[PDB]
Amino acid sequence: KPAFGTNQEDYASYIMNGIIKWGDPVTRVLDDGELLVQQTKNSDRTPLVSVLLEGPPHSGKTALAAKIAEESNFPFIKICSPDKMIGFSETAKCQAMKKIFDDAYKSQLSCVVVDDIERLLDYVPIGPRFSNLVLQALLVLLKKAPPQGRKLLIIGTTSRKDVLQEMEMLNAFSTTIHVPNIATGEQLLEALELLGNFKDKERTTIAQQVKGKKVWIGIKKLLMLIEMSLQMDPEYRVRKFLALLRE
Amino acid sequence: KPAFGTNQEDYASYIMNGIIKWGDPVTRVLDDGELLVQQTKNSDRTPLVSVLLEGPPHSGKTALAAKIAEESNFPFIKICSPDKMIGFSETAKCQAMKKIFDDAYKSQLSCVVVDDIERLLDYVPIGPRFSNLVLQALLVLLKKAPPQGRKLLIIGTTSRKDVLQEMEMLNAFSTTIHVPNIATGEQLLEALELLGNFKDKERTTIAQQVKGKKVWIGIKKLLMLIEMSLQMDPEYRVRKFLALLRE
Amino acid sequence: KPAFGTNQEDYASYIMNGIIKWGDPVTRVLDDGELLVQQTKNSDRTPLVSVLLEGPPHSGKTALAAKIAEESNFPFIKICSPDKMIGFSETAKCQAMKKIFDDAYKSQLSCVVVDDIERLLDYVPIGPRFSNLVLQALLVLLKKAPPQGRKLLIIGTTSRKDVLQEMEMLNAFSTTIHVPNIATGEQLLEALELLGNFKDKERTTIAQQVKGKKVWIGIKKLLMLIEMSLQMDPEYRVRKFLALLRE
Amino acid sequence: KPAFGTNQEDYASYIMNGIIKWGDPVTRVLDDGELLVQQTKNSDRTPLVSVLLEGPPHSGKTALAAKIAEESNFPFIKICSPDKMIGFSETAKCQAMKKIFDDAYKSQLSCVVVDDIERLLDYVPIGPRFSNLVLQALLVLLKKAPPQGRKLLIIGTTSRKDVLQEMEMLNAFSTTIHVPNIATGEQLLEALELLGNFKDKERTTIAQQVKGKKVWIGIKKLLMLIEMSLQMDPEYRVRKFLALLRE
Amino acid sequence: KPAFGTNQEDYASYIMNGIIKWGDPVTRVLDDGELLVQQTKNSDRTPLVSVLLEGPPHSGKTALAAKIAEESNFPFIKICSPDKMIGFSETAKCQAMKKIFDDAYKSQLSCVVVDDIERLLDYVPIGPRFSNLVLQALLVLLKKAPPQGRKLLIIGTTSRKDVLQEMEMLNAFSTTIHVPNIATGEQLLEALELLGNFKDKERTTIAQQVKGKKVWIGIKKLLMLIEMSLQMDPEYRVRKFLALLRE
Amino acid sequence: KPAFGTNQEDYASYIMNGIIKWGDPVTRVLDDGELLVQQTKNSDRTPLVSVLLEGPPHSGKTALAAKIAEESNFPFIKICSPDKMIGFSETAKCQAMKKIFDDAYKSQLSCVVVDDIERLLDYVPIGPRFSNLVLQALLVLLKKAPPQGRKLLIIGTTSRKDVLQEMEMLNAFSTTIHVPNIATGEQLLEALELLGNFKDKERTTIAQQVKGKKVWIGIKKLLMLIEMSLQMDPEYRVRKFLALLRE
Ligand SMILES: Nc1ncnc2c1ncn2[C@@H]1O[C@H](COP(=O)(O)OP(=O)(O)OP(=O)(O)O)[C@@H](O)[C@H]1O
Ligand SMILES: Nc1ncnc2c1ncn2[C@@H]1O[C@H](COP(=O)(O)OP(=O)(O)OP(=O)(O)O)[C@@H](O)[C@H]1O
Ligand SMILES: Nc1ncnc2c1ncn2[C@@H]1O[C@H](COP(=O)(O)OP(=O)(O)OP(=O)(O)O)[C@@H](O)[C@H]1O
Ligand SMILES: Nc1ncnc2c1ncn2[C@@H]1O[C@H](COP(=O)(O)OP(=O)(O)OP(=O)(O)O)[C@@H](O)[C@H]1O
Ligand SMILES: Nc1ncnc2c1ncn2[C@@H]1O[C@H](COP(=O)(O)OP(=O)(O)OP(=O)(O)O)[C@@H](O)[C@H]1O
Ligand SMILES: Nc1ncnc2c1ncn2[C@@H]1O[C@H](COP(=O)(O)OP(=O)(O)OP(=O)(O)O)[C@@H](O)[C@H]1O
Ligand SMILES: [Mg+2]
Ligand SMILES: [Mg+2]
Ligand SMILES: [Mg+2]
Ligand SMILES: [Mg+2]
Ligand SMILES: [Mg+2]
Ligand SMILES: [Mg+2]
Repeated sequence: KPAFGTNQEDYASYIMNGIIKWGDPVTRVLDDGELLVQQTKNSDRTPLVSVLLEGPPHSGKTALAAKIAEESNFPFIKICSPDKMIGFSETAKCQAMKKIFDDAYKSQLSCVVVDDIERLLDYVPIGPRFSNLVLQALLVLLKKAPPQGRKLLIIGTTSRKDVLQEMEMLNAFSTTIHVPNIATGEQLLEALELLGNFKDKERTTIAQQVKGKKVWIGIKKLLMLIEMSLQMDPEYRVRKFLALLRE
Repeated sequence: KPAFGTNQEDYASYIMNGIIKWGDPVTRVLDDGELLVQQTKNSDRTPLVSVLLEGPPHSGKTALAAKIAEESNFPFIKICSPDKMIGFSETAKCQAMKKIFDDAYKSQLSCVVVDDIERLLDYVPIGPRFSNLVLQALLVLLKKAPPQGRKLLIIGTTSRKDVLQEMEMLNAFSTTIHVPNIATGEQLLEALELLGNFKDKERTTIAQQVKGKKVWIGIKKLLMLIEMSLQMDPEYRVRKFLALLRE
Repeated sequence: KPAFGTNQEDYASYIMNGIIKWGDPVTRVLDDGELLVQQTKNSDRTPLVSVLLEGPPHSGKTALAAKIAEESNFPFIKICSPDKMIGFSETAKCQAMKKIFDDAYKSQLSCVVVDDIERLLDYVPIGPRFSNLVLQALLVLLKKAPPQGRKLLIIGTTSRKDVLQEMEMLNAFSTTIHVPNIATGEQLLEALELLGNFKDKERTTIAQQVKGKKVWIGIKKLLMLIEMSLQMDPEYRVRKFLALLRE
Repeated sequence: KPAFGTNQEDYASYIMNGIIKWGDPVTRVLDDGELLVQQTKNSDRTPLVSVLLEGPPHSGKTALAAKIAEESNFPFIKICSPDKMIGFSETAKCQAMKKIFDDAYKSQLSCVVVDDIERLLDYVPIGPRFSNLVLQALLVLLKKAPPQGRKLLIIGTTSRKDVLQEMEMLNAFSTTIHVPNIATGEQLLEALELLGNFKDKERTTIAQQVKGKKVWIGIKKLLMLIEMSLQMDPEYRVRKFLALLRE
Repeated sequence: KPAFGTNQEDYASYIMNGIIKWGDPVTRVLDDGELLVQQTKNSDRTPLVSVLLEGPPHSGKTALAAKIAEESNFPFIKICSPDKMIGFSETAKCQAMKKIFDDAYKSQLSCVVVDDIERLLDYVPIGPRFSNLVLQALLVLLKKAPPQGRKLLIIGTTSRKDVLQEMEMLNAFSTTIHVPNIATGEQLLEALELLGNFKDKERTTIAQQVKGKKVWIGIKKLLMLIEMSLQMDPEYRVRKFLALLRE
Repeated sequence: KPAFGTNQEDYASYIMNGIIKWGDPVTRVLDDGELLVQQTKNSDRTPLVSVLLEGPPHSGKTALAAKIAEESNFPFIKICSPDKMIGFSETAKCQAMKKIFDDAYKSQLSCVVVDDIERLLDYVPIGPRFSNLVLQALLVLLKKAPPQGRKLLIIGTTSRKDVLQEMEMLNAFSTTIHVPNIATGEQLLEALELLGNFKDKERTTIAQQVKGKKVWIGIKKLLMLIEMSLQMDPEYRVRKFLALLRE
């Protein structure tokens, strides 16, 4: 248990492979986040600010949300994660979630990350089915101002903005930030360079196949394809990589 | 615990940014509310009066309901809010809600605000799903006259009048008051002036873009767009504001 | 707790604004009710008699049912009302309802009013949803003869005859009595006169606008429109009344 | 608690207005019932026999089932009625129902009446909804032979043969007996005569209006219409009767 | 409680009217069953063998399954029947069912009959509705090999092969055996002869009406029609029989 | 209970009839599995690797998953199987499943097999119905990295890749490996040879009927058809085999 009104998060587990600048959108996400941190800390009109980072799966939403939170330097920073509520009933999740906000309210400046909203709400498109009790708790928490004078920045992440819109959750968030997949051959080459896994000859081959072209892959997904490619004999790593990227 | 048959609400949390007269509808809402307060206090025929303030999200329904209640000067004034029932089961909400009315009945003149009906009922359009037990309790409470001779003004708020109509709740309310978003450039300029955030040169620029035109934004939403605009460098505040207002 | 096999109801709360003879249907309802009371008390063939008073909302069903019951002069008269089962689970309602009939069976002559069937059954058209356990208990209670020799008149009220028909409840009731809204300008003028709220000049103005015409408003609703009209300056009371009546 | 393996039912409550021979179908129902009683008592091949008496509501199903049971003269005769399970959960009903059969199995010759199957199963056409646990218990009980050598006649009644067919319950019953409403003016006149409520002049008038014609009314329903007619002044009893019969 | 790893079933209750050879399919069912018993006892590759006996209702599935089991002469033979789980919750059924298999696993050679799968699963076509917990337990039990070296023959019965297929249960059974209704006049005459209920003159009459023709009736159903026919006066037994067989 | 951070599985029960090389796909499955084991043990970027083995029912998914796990030689190897959760409620399954991963996290190198996902999730296509609580727990567990520095290979198996895709589970798995049924006469002949059940003359006959042709049968299913064929008289084994294979 941390000091009263404080909390230091373990960003290592949420950003295990860093934050590489593979393209302009990465900088845009971080800059927009810092502006929201600025607004939260300095505003009396809007002491409660919430933002939803959303994009396709594996695009890097969680790590970016954790980075924005980390850069806020707020006394209280906590990440509400589903991997800490495995098997939890609706009530159990609401109590756990409510506890986090209760502790946040004790700090003058706090930031709470509500990560992977779809999992927190136990959503599944078949039906669909989901925990309405948890959804309702979240809709209220997103609009509950901390006690007078104290500020709170809520950062949510999701790969299903569409579902959250149907649930009326978008009306609860102050704004949203799109977290895109790598979309161009250039951005893809930049990522590979910053990650440094292939030799120039290999990157050249890849480049010939992707430069000036369009791709669609999340940074987290790219990490896996690379690692799978590296298990091949040196002479087949590139072939494997392009094949995986292809299908 | 307050004195028997009494209760003083903390209006500061429900009206954190005041009540500015950005347009005629604001005065209309307050005046209609005072007439209902008058009817409640003076009538023997209709000792129970209920009104639903409804309009688009962020239009200022809660603050206006809290203001009408505050201006009643009734001995007992209580706001039934969902942010005090987070994670609550249907039964728990009904008991909490029933307690409030029970205490209200102890006063000769009382006013109860049932705020954000959609959240109180755990409503979600997917399904849809909602707490019928809570809906039923509310339908009965809306028609239950306080013990003989005592008066009660019930003020509800909602951003989903359509849903409440389907639930037959409109037949329970005595009347309804529409709470509109700011709808004209003039009303928008008036709001900015009363809030005093931009310089004349800036308001002039904005005016050139909105005067004699139509807009659609809730006062609560406007506060957020302004505050977000203020984080920009002086030379780009207006550009940001119009862009946000645009999309 | 009342004397064994007895119960005196508090008709004041169910008939707070009397029973005015605004039109022939009021007399028809009371007369049909007295005939059913007569049949119940005098018949050996049909010792159990049930009747459903139904009509549009606010038409005066409850007060009329309470009046019919009151005029029976039976030793045991009890009104089963939803405002005494707020927040109740299905089981809780069935037990409460079953208790009332159990006590009624102890009297030689009893009358039980099952008021606002839709609320007792927790009905909502979305779904729809309702308490089947309560519906089933009611279907059985409506056909359960008191112990040999004893009589029971069951009077139900509802604003949703259509729903009850779908639920097969109409096959349970012995007969039904329609409780209509005020339907003609004449009946409307008669009501205003018997209630005595407007001056002759005013009633004359209203008459010019409604006499020889058709209207559709429940007596309970009319009381509210009048009371709202009375909050206006003398010179605008009539204008307000007709406007409210209009929309 | 009755003697081991025995049970005497109170037929008075299930046949409060006797069994009048208003038409051939009444005799047909009783005769078919006695044949099934005969088969049950004398057969080694089919020691378990079940029959469903079904027809429109109010046609006299329960009283006829109770009469067939009474005429069996079996040591154990028990009527499983829903008015003894008001408010019961599915489990509670199954236990109560299972208890009855358990006691029946203790007798060499037993007869169990499962009355008003729709109510026992908590059926409602909206949905529809019903207690599947109770349905399943009944489907199994209908096919469970008493312990070797002992006989059991199960008599069910229902006004919804169609619903029971959908539930596959008809495959469980050995056979079914139709219990029709009074269908001809002759049968109607015979009923009135056997009940002796109108004077010859009156029956003559009625006859002129119904003889050689077709009608459709259950004996239980007829009893109520007559009794309602008898509340009128002598000169209007017939008019009332035909009017009620008409609509 | 029987000896460890053993269990002797009471086949009398499951085969109360024997196993008559009314036609070739009866022999086919028994022969196929003995081959499966042979495979189970002798195979190391498939120590777990399951078979579903299925056909129309009343065709004799249970008695035939009980006969196949009886003829296996296995040390452990147990019939899992729904008439021993009346009113049972899903969990209760799974525990009871799991207990049986647990005991079977203790024997070197065991046979478990899972009778009337539709009832075990609380199936009803309206909805439909059924116990998924029980279905899941059965799907797993059908594929769980007894502890190494021990054998188990599972025999299921059902009148709804179609439903079980939709539930994916057919992929769980090793094979299926069809249990048909009596289908020809010849088979029908053979049954009557083996049961010996009618006189030659009578069988001759029946023969004239059914020989060289097609019929469709389950042996269990035939037993009931015969027994019902025998309640008639000698001169009308045949007439009754053909009438019943007709409709 | 095994040593801290360790666990040795009993592969005998999951691979009771070995792993025969009936065709190239068998080698492909094992080779792809070893590459994933290699990646898991050697990578710092992707310390958590998950793979779904999927294909038609009876194709050999479980045994192959168990073989891949066995060949990893990891200190901790555990198979999460539904036959150890029979009758389990959603919560019970989640706790049991969560326990396994918790123990796995204690090892530097672990492999967890989540076998037969459809059964673990209590899936049934009618509805459909399934345990969402279990699905949600699995979606989170599939993405939860073991504590820093430790590796985990998760291997799932399913016969319903389509259902898992709808449930969004495919986005959770790192990759998938298809486990096909035997598809050619050649592969079928190879299987029979490796299993050694028929004589050359017999295999020759079969070959004449299947060589250069296409078939579709899972290895587990083939084992059963063979064993059933072996119960026939020597002269009819082949006839039986082809007949079974045919339909
Ligand atoms: N610019 C970047 N933005 C985000 N993540 C990055 C970046 N550069 C490297 N990474 C690494 O990529 C991974 C991103 O995975 P993360 O779990 O954040 O994705 P996600 O979109 O939240 O996934 P999911 O859709 O599964 O929720 C982390 O290992 C992170 O350190
Ligand atoms: N004229 C006004 N009417 C209402 N609110 C006003 C007005 N002028 C300023 N405000 C401020 O705007 C905010 C209105 O937000 P409020 O929560 O009342 O809106 P709402 O419509 O109830 O929101 P929601 O749709 O989220 O329920 C408060 O901060 C309030 O003080
Ligand atoms: N003739 C009348 N019949 C009925 N009520 C009357 C009559 N004259 C005056 N009233 C008054 O009108 C009101 C009728 O309201 P009541 O609650 O009975 O209506 P309702 O139709 O039962 O309402 P709801 O639809 O809300 O259930 C009572 O205050 C009653 O005293
Ligand atoms: N021939 C008859 N058959 C049946 N009931 C008769 C007959 N003659 C008179 N009665 C009387 O009519 C009434 C029949 O009502 P009963 O409750 O048996 O009908 P039901 O069809 O079971 O009703 P429900 O549809 O409500 O279940 C009883 O009072 C019974 O004594
Ligand atoms: N050849 C036969 N096969 C099966 N049952 C026979 C045969 N000959 C006589 N019988 C008798 O017929 C009856 C068959 O009924 P059983 O309960 O087995 O049928 P079922 O198809 O299982 O019924 P249900 O569809 O109700 O489950 C038993 O009394 C049995 O002894
Ligand atoms: N090459 C092989 N691959 C897989 N199983 C094999 C192979 N050769 C022989 N077998 C044997 O075939 C059986 C395969 O059955 P298994 O339970 O693994 O199949 P499955 O596809 O998982 O079944 P289900 O669809 O029922 O889940 C085992 O007995 C296994 O030892
Ligand atoms: Mg994420
Ligand atoms: Mg509000
Ligand atoms: Mg009423
Ligand atoms: Mg009946
Ligand atoms: Mg059977
Ligand atoms: Mg498997």
